Amino acid sequence: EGFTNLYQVSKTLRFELIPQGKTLKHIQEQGFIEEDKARNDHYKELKPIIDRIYKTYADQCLQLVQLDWENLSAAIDSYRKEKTEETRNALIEEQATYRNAIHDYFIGRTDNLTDAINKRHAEIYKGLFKAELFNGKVLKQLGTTEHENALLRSFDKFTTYFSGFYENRKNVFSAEDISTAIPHRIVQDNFPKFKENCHIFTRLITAVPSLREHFENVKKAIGIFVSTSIEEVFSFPFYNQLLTQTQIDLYNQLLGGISREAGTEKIKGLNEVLNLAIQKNDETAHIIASLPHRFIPLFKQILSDRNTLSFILEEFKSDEEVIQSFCKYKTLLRNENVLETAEALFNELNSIDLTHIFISHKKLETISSALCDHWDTLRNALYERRISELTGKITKSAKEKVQRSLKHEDINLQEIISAAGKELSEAFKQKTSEILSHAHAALDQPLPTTLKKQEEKEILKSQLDSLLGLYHLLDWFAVDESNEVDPEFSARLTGIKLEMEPSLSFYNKARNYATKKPYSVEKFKLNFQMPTLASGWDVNKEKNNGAILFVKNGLYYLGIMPKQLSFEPTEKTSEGFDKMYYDYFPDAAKMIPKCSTQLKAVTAHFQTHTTPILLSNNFIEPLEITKEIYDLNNPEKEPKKFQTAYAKKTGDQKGYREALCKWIDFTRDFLSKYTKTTSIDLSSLRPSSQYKDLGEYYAELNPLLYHISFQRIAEKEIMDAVETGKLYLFQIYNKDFAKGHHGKPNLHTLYWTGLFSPENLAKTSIKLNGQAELFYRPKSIIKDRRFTSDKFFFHVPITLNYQAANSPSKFNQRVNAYLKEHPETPIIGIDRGERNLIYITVIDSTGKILEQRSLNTIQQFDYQKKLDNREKERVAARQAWSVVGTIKDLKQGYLSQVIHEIVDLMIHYQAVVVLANLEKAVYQQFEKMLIDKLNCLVLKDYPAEKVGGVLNPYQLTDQFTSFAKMGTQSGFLFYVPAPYTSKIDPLTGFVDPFVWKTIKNHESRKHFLEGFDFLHYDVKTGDFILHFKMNRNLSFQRGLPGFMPAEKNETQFDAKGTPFIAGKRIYRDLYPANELIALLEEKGIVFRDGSNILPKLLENDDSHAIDTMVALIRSVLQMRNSNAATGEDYINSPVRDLNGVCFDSRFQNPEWPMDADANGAYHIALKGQLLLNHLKESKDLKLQNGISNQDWLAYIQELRN
RNA sequence: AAUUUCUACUCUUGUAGAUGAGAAGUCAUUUAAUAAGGC
DNA sequence: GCCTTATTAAATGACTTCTCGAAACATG
DNA sequence: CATGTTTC
Repeated sequence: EGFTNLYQVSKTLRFELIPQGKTLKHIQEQGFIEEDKARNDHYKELKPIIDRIYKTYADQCLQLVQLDWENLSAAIDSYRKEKTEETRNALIEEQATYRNAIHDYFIGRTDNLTDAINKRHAEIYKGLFKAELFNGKVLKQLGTTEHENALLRSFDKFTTYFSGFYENRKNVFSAEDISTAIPHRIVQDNFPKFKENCHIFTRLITAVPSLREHFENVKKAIGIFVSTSIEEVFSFPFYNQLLTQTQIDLYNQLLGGISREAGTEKIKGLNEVLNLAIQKNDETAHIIASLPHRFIPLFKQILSDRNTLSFILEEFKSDEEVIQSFCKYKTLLRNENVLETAEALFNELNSIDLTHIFISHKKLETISSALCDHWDTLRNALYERRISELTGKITKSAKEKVQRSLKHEDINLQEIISAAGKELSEAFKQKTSEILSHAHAALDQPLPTTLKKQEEKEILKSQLDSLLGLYHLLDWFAVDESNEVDPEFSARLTGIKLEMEPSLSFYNKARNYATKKPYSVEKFKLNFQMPTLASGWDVNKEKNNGAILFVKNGLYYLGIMPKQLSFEPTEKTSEGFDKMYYDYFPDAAKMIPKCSTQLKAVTAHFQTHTTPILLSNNFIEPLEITKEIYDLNNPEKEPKKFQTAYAKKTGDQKGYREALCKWIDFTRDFLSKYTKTTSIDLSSLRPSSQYKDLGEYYAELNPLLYHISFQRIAEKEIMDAVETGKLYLFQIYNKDFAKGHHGKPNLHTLYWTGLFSPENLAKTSIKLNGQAELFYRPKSIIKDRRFTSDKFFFHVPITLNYQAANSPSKFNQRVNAYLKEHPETPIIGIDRGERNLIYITVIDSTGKILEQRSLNTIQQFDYQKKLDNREKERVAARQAWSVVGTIKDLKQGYLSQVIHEIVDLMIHYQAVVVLANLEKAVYQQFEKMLIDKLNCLVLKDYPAEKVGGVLNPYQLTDQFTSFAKMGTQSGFLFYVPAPYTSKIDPLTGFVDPFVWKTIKNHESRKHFLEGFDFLHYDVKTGDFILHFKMNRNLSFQRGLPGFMPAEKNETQFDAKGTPFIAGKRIYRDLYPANELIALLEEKGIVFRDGSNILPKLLENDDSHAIDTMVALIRSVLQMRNSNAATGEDYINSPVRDLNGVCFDSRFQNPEWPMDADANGAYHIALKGQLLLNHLKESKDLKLQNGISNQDWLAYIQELRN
């Protein structure tokens, strides 16, 4: 062990602040809260405005850019046709090049546009990241109603709020590859999708040129990109035209299509036309089907609202809006009172001549399902009557023409009536009278009040439901005037349909307002009328930040001193609080140059002068600088000399060590001479010449700059200051701090007390950070109480392992050279089984199982059933227009305890944990929180200074930088591929070698049976043996030969005495053996002599008997047999091991997996043994990349045979 | 049925575990409605 | 009844970037 | 000059 203090972790603590004495009253009198929330409100108001600034500028820039994307296209193509570290790097660096080109356009050093406009853009940018935005001078250049500027100097003199915001906006414009940057989105996101789209287009054309023309006029029909050929919109320079959002939109529409007001025919986009073409199911459609069919739409451009040429409804504001406008609509519809004339039309149609009543072909199938048994029944009742009416000889060709004649033509009413009989008629009449009655019902019943509560919403949903149902019913009949219709009928039928369309609009608007989220009050930011509030903690500018701390006998206190004086310390244990004293020097990388080399005066003198310059201000011993140092940190070159990138370009380390050596010497000069840090005793630091890379030096320098001292003040003084109003005191408090709580505390409270413990204050494994904020949340054995009062919340960050390195240096290789050193440690592994969501496993290094568990239920609570009920209730809520609700809190309380004992008997077994890398939200969440808990591990009982305590944590996982860059192995957690863990009998280490999609027709089934050597009956044992050599049936197989070259249905009993049938297989569950005990007696084949049965069935060549035999071999070869109703998930093995045992998980032997999922987890963990046993097998190295199925599959067997 | 907050609890005016916050952005998915089709 | 492709709205969920600062500077 | 702002 000893894995601790490897890399720092930063966490955030939350507390409640309780005002003391007049403090709370003071806030009321000052009304800080109203101004604070008011400023928050104004911030939400102000954001989209300033965002219009950023957006407009980015738009101008991106309009200007035209690049040649071919080099990038090659960099991708050259990535994989064949890909290695070389092609990967080369592509990363050309990605870099294109990114940096766009960013060049942004900052105005690009070579492309003229230098005057370049200067314009640069000036604009430099203005774009600071309070300059609010002055409005920056807005002046770009091409501001009286409201916005009022908000603008509402935040004037306060702008440092938006300080945070500034960074985010820089994150949009950065040239670094970061998902949130525009250049990234253009280079790495959109352009590859574009290029692939060009590919799809080109392949499709070289296969099907007709399609090209279709594409052209599809583009003609959508009206997009009229000036440009279809072949050009798939050229790369067009992707130059694709950088603005408006263009991205238009593109994605030419793929997607335009949809205007509901009920009207939709305009088809390319993807649609392709899909329809495929569903035409001819030779062509077969071809397209073989090719890629679906163009990829581009991602949204950062920061900018999407646009559409399609239709969007007018929003519904509130209750009175929806109900008043709806009620007006319905009372209008009853004022027309031709809901009566709909019934009049249905009686009319059962009276009038029926052949003139026509039904749309599109609606016919829905008709058949509604009024009749199934859709099939009406459509092919029509079919066989139309066939019966065919003349003379009948060709299948004719029957085909029948089918497409039904799909392309409307039907008279007595055609369907006479085809399906009169059972359909009064089915019709019955549904008719129903849909009308319901409609009439909803027209009478009034509308409620407001919609505030659900049942109130329910009558609305129902009424709209039945109105809309009448609309559908009316929508059944043939629209076109081409069809022959009794003029009165069709005339006022289209009349009442026109009457019923606003019900469609009302339905959708109503759904959209109703299903909106309900209002909730939550926390807002308290800065107490200073913009720098709780920026950072230390001494000089506490006066500026107004925030200090206090401790009394274990009580914590946040003091906050809004501005318009000082505090006097005394000896300890005289009636008073101990106040923290903080002195801190933020990271000297940023800072030392700021306070020494980068001063405006230093620069200004140095462009003029060579002669060095001493500076006397905030320096005990005057500190001088020389051209060598100043230009050392400002080369007028891209790389800094002492950082390694310079070392790669310059390839000469001698000079580089000289550079970083004298730079470090300068840092120590400064420190020894700087007012704050001259007092700090640096003796611990190694000789300056020694350090290999500068970053380490900076990390070892930086902790000695953080000191937490403490001094007791007296409580009469600041009782007076509190009751004055000069100082606002809150108790930092939580549940563990109240009273009459002693059970063990929460982990964050241990972080806190331990943070301020005397031993940590001695020297620090944990540190207090700035950036803390204050919060006010208004209200909404009594629960939710904490939300029914107005309360103050305190957010402070802390850091763990301060002394430790910023990022783990080479964590995983050594992290198990620890596993290199003891193969003894067992292996935990995990599968997410569908039957039971989490399943664990623990296997001995020798390969013998220890424990098998399910976590469906923990702490005598089933979380699987609670979840199951919860998501059922969810979808019920969404189809009912009920508030959906959040499952995340439940999910992670469950997974909270799961994490708890997972790491607990990870510890007690001192083992490596192994997970599965690819329903699945629960899994991915699971190992997220697991990785997080193993980045920092603390045990509540342990003493602080002992490893595992609040001062010394365990870290078993490489730092989580992100999920995408995760290698298979992180720290002790090892990722492994899922496949074949699930489906493999453990004893056998055997599978179905083949996909069953290649055994399709009768010839291939015959060949498949001719690949097997023999099939005969064993008289002694009573079961059948089928021998197969893995070198046969190579055309059917999945290409996994593995290692080996080549059940009587009984009533067995488990360890508990429960009966089950041997060899039973499973929706549908049935035994394959007893038919072959029938099938062979149906064909009269003699199997009881041990005779080979296969040549008799193949020489007999019965089609049905051979298909049934292949289906039997199918069912035997399926090991996982599961039916949810029975609760059966089991593994039964088709082959017998060398010990003469057919494994069945229904025997319930604990030495072996109890259910399919248990076997799943079991080989998952065992594969980890295979991996760390491979690098046990090869001396030294670094963990293996991936497992191939072929390498895994072989393995078990030698081990197992 | 009490919480910085979550989940689970109640011999205990509380109990066991968990808990990286804030800001910004993006993507995915569900449901409904609609359009053209497939079965 | 189910499904494909697409558009619209409402919803939840999940991922990815940055900050976690005292002191220099400037504005009036 | 004091303090919000911008810095490296």
